[PDB]
Amino acid sequence: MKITKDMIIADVLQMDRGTAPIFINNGMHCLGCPSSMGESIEDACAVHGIDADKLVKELNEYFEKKEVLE
Repeated sequence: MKITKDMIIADVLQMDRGTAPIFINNGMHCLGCPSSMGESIEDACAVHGIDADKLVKELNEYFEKKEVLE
């Protein structure tokens, strides 16, 4: 599986709930708002000036680890 920054944060959470600590790792604020859950990774990142490039990489690596473990 290959995650992109255009993907929705809430939608990535649908692929795996364990992705939340990764968003939190990069400085995301989990709150009932579009600019955190509803919008795309890049969109929410731009708001808080978060490094979506690193965040997305960690999201990918995470899933691609599971594709080996499972």
